[PDB]
Amino acid sequence: TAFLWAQDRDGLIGKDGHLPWHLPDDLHYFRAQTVGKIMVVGRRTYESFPKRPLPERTNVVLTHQEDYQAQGAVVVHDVAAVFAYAKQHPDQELVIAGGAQIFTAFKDDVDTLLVTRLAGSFEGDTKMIPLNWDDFTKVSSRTVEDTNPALTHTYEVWQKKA
Ligand SMILES: CN(Cc1cnc2nc(N)nc(N)c2n1)c1ccc(C(=O)N[C@@H](CCC(=O)O)C(=O)O)cc1
Repeated sequence: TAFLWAQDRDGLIGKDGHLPWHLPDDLHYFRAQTVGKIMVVGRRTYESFPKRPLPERTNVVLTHQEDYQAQGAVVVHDVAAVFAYAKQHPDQELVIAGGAQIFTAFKDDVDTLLVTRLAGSFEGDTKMIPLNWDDFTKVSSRTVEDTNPALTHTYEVWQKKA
């Protein structure tokens, strides 16, 4: 279990399913935090991708529908199902990308929280759920600037105390 999402100083994490801004640098970190491991995306995030299914790593789609289809991607509709699939692979980890509906499902199972805090402000309707940052600690933090000042991003890594 590993949370992973990108937000700005306002807390927004997307807009109409697709992102409002464009941070190509963050896309390079997503490919490294997915290839080799198991990717977990919902239905709104699955269609948000341009090329589907996503190669280089396993695809795990979770929705409340029982009539979906995808040649190459895995279609599941049970929390225990996604857990049994992750337990079967000891050399893989469960990465939660989104959307917010999927994050609510894996709320009682998360120790590492990866998030990218930006600097420029943006407008949108998609926001991040209310999490508790008092029972966590930051051990890793790398600031990365981009060509513009509004496209600045900082990779933060929070972890549970015990
Ligand atoms: C909309 N979306 C979801 C998305 C976008 N930004 C994020 N940013 C962070 N920090 N974390 C996430 N989970 C995240 N998820 C996307 C958009 C593009 C690709 C994508 O093309 N990924 C390629 C990147 C390859 C390339 O750069 O060409 C990969 O192989 O993973 C994936 C998810």
